[PDB]
Parts: sequence; C-alpha cells; structure tokens
Amino acid sequence: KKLNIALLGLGTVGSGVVKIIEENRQQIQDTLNKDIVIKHILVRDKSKKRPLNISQYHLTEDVNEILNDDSLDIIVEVMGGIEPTVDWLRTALKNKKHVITANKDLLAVHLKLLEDLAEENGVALKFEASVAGPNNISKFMGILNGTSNFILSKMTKEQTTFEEALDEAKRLGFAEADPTDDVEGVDAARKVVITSYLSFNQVIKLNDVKRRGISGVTLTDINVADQLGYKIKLIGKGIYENGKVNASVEPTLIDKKHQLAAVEDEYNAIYVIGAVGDTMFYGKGAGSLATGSAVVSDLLNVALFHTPPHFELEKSNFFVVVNHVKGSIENFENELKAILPFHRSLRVANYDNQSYAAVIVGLESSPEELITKHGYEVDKVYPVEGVL
Amino acid sequence: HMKKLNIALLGLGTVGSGVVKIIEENRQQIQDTLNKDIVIKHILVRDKSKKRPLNISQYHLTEDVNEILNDDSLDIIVEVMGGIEPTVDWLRTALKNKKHVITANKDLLAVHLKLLEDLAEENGVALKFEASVAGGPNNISKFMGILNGTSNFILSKMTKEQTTFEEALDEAKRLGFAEADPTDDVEGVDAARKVVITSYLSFNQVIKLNDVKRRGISGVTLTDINVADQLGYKIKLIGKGIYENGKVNASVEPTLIDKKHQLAAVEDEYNAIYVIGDAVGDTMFYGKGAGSLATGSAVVSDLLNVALFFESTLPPHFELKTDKTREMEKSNFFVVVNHVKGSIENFENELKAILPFHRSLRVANYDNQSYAAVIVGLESSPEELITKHGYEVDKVYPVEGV
Ligand SMILES: N[C@@H](CCCC[NH3+])C(=O)O
Repeated sequence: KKLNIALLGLGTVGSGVVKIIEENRQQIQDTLNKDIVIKHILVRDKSKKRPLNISQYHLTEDVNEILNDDSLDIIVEVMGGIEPTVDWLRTALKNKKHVITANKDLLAVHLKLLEDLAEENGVALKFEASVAGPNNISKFMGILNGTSNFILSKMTKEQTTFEEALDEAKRLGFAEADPTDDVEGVDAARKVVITSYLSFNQVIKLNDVKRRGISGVTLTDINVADQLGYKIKLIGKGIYENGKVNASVEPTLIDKKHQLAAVEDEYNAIYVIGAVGDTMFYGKGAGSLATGSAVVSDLLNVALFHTPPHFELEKSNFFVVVNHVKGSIENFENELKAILPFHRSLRVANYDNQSYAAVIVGLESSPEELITKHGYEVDKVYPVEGVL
Repeated sequence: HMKKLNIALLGLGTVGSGVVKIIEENRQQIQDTLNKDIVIKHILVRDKSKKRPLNISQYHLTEDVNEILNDDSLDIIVEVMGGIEPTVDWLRTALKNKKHVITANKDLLAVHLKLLEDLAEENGVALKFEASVAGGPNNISKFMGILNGTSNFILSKMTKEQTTFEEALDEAKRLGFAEADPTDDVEGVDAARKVVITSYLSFNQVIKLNDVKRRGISGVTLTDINVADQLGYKIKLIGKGIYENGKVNASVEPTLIDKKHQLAAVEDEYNAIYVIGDAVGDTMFYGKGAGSLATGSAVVSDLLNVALFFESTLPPHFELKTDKTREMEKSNFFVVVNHVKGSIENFENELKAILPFHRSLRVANYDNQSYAAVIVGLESSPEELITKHGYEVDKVYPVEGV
C-alpha cells in the first residue's frame, strides 16, 4: 500500500520528519509493507534555506492544494499557530484524513474539539509530538519552563540578582530579548493546561491558570527559604478535587528532600500523585529530532490502522513576608499565633529590616487578606510544598 | 456478534488471583465496550485440592499443563507461574501452537525474552511481558539505576538515622521491606537481574546474569556513608549498563553519587532509572516497584491489547536516526586505605606522585590510620597500582555524577 502524506510546515521539526522517513523508508516498506510518499510540503516561503538543503519534494505555499487532494491519507502538521492552523486541521478531519500534529501552541480546548471531530469522522488524531517534557491522578506538580528554572538555579547557586541571572540566560541563549513568555510563567501555564487535560480529562482555559512569574523572586527569598529547609521553584500545579481542577503556576517553596527540589538549570520534571506511590519524569524539553521521531512513530501507528478504567473492587501551606513590622520577632510570632485561624505549625524568620517571614502549615486559604485587615503590610505570599 | 476469547492461566498465586478478580470485575465492561467475552477456561495450579476462595471454585483447575497446551480452542495463555524450567518450554510450546502469550514471570532474563520474542514473531502471535518488569520505561549509551527498593531503603536508613548496616537491615525486616532471608536484595542479585533486563530493553543486546559484575550492600558501613557525605556524595546501590563499541559493560555495586545528581535524592524504597544518550538531554523515571495488583493490572492491560489487535510491530524493527548528521568517558573512584602511617598530607602527596593523569583528587580521614581518596578522571581502577606501592586497599567504590 502507498500511504500518501502531506506535511504542513518545514522548520527544524519538519525537516527532521522528512529525513527520518527517508532514512527508514526501505525498512518501513520491507517490514510493514507500506510505502510512505510525501506528496506535498506546505511552506510559508519557498525560497528559504533549510536543514534538508535543496530537495526532491513538492513544496507549495497554497494549503488548499493539500486540503483538496483526495489522494492524501494523512496530514502531518508541524507549522504551529492556532489561526489559521486549527481550521486547516478541522478541514482535514472533515475530509476523512488522519491528522498527526506536533503543534506546540495547541491548548486543551483545541485538542478536545479536534479529538471529537476525528472520532466523529472515523479518523485518528495524534498529538504525542505536541507534548515534550507521557493510574488515577489527583495532583501533579511540575517544573515546566527551562528558562525560568535556569534563572532560579543561577540566582541560588551563584548568589546573583534576578536581573543578573536573566542577563546571563539571555547571553547563553536560554532567554530571548523579550523573555516574558518564560519569566511571567505563560509557557508553564500552557503546559499546565495540557497536563491537566491529559491527567484529568478536563479542559481548562489558559486564563483559568492562576499565574505569577519569577521576576519578583529575590535572593533574600531564596536564602530565607534555604535556611528554613526549602528551595524556590516556579511550579505548575494541577489539583483535581470534587469535579474541579485548580491550576496554577507560581513561585513555590519546595522542601529540599522532595524530588523536585533537585531539578536544576534548564531541566524539567513532572511529579504525579495518585492509591499508589508518587512518580516523576525528568528531562529537558524535546528535542527537534525527538519531536520528529515522535511524529514518525505516530505515523507508523496510524499506518498500522477506544478509551479505560478498571475495578476498584488537603490543607495548604504558605510562606508569608511582612514588612514595616515594629517590635521583635518573638512578638510578631505571638501576634501571628493570636491572629491566625487554627493551623498545624508556624515558624518565623528574619527577612530584612523590620521584615519577617513566616511559614504556616495547614491553612485552608492564604492568610494574606486576614493579616492585611489586622493592620500589617504583607509583601507577598508563596505556597509551600513537599511538607511531610 | 460477540467473540469469545478463550484463555488459560498458568499459576494462581497473588498475581494470578488478582488477574482473575480484575477480569471478573471488568467482564461486562469488556463485552459492552470491545465486544469481547473473556473466558478463563483453565487455570493451572500446583495443587488443586488446596482450599481456595469461593470465586476460584467456579473455574476449571488442572494440574496437567498439557491439558492447556493441547487445547486448540485457547486463544491466549497468561503465565504467572514464575520459573525458567519447565516454564519457558511451556511458553515455547504455546507459541508454536499459535497461542498469544502474556507473561508476568519475574525470573525471565534477556536470553529468555529474546528467544520467546523471535518464536512469537515466527509464529504470527504476540508475546507480551510488560508485567514481567516494574515501571520506572532512542540511542541510549548508558543507564544508571536504583533498582532494588529494599537495599535503597537500608542505605537511606543508615544515612538519615546513623545506624549500622545490621541495625538498618533488622529495621527493614520489622517494617516489611526486607524478607527473612534478604540475600536477593542485599547481595544485589535482584538488581543484577533488572540490569540484564534494562540492558536488553535499552541496547537490544542480550547479556547473561553472570556477565553483571555484582557487589551488594552488606559491606557498606556508616563510616563509608559519613566520609562520602563530607566529600559531597551519597552512597547508593547502582545498577549500570554502558554500551560502548558494540559491547555492554554491566554492573551492580555500591557507588558514591554526587549530592546534586538527580539519583542522589532517590530515597527509601523508591527506584529510578537515569538514562543518558546522544545527543539529547539526560532523562529519569522515578517510582516504587509493583505491586501484585499493579502486576495483575498490567497483565490484563496486555490482554486487552492483544484482544483489540486480535483479528489483525516486529521485534527486529528499530528506527534509524543517523540524520543526526543533518541536525549537528573516564572513570572515578573512591578508594579506602588502611594501616597508613603518616599524615593525610603525605598520603595525598604520594597519591599525586603515583597516580596517572587525572582530573582531581581529594582525600579525607576515614578512621584511625585510614584515609579515603576520591579520584576523578582515571582510565581504570588505581587499586592494583596503590597496592603495589605498599598500601592496604580496603575497598574501592565507583563514583558517579562528577
Ligand atoms: N567493613 C568491611 C566492608 C566490606 C567491603 C567489601 N568490599 C571491610 O572492612 O571491608
């Protein structure tokens, strides 16, 4: 059987997909009795140079040339983008074409509507390559952005300011000139949306993820956390309780003994809680060749071509920084004991001149508003995780 | 239009019982969903007079494996018996008789999986052994793992609570982690089996159990741990496979791990596999071992997979990725010497004079007239060399994460 495919996009991932198919073509014929023909490649601009170099494939700038080709069996999309890309994929599925996508901009809303449209039209939608950082899961926590983690590691290990650490990340290639997507936690929040969809089968919106970036984390925060037994990481978290997902991305104190506390520099990790023990997956972000390899894997799966469950038969902790405090640390601790609702434990630390930090274990919600209404100036509050 | 899938179970221990319960509890669902009716037609047991729960008495129990192997109505054989002989021959026969085989046999090694996988492909049927391995998975060049929960638990206890090996092992016994004869754990045999398996899955190479150079943890002392600690290292029992120049070098032994390495943080009964490759970053998988219900659940999962693809990937197939063209190691040692006269400065100076070229050397007090050295960047163990220069070498552990 000839399997006629088209590629939408030819960047590093697209080029990699092509090379992998070329290199394995004879093997795929001999083994699976399938002949993969790349009949069209959509590119934005036919003139640009590429890792493929000058090649033998038909390049087009007109997507309709691909979407109207009824001889196509499978569309491989490596273009990125939501518009017009998602509409292209909707058309392909409506035309009874299998779709494999490595589109990093897709969110849960998009994957859901594409998965349904695929099922509806009797074809496959594969998005394995779209994720890169895969059992009743109740909670996950992750370090999901390499650049922000790199910055925090640098601040921590080398005792530099955020500004110095970000400049170093810029010169080393990790951060871009406008590093907002990394530093403000947007990239991490996207991965929290995707991870929540995969873990809980629930669709949340990007703006449902309560998000704070790292630009306000200081050495003082890091060193106070250190003395209390914690590192600071930008943590993306999803908690699935009572039919609802609470999702967030924010600077978080993590107990030094926690597996996540050791994840440094540009490495990422996803820590999954469920019943069973915890599990964790650790590694850097893929990986053009890895992404390309995952696409081709999904491709062979579809070429070799529903669900899933089976037989059954928590408080929060907080790091609070308060400024303009008159009086001693002992007095502050006593006042805090008097003000707080019932909780499990409290420790206080010096933070700066007339500033103290408290870690409070076992509250239902942030004591920020409460402490504010009692007349204190709260600088900020970070969650605390890994507490045993 | 419902198709009956006739299966047999070889063995009915905790895993076998769990497999049965899971199938029972999900039977209606598997019919309604996949339009498949799973019928457990035979269960092989060692002793069929033995009293069993009521649910088991509904099934046909036999002590004669041939009754199962000769039953042409069987579609799938699920083996949860364990053992190499006669168990592997049973599975060979099943495959030759065109029966799919799902196994959770914990005694299977690479030699066995290889011959069964080939025999399966050869006969147009599936061999599934997912349940035979505990989770936590292209060009992998090296892996390092903490592969035995009990030994890791013991080392964590020694380290955190400052106990001797003997005290930590007794505690592991009392707490349920170690068994009464803990040899398989403590001597690193279990870990060596997993290194054979991990090497087969990572490198597609078959090694024998006796090719794995093995040392357990029973000789690790609190002094080793505390001296390692002061030098910046933890001690773990590490199972390692290095694939260099067509050959696998495989080992299990006490190993100093830099405290900043991801493996250093893996404590208690948790396991982890750390995987290194060209040209991607390192990866690691972390979690505890199975798990009778988990093993049983994995068997049933493999079962449904074989059911779904029943009416329809060759083991020989590997995706070539030498378009890495288009897109684009030394050893370290911890050496303990005893009966050393003279100062630590003198020991360090002598080592500097006698060692071949290396990246760094640090020395520490170990005990009375005993010193330890960590040496980074040698081509091979300096043990013989140090011995011929008149030092009593107590032992040498590899050092990783440097
Ligand atoms: N305390 C023992 C530990 C055994 C190490 C064996 N390699 C000794 O003196 O060697």
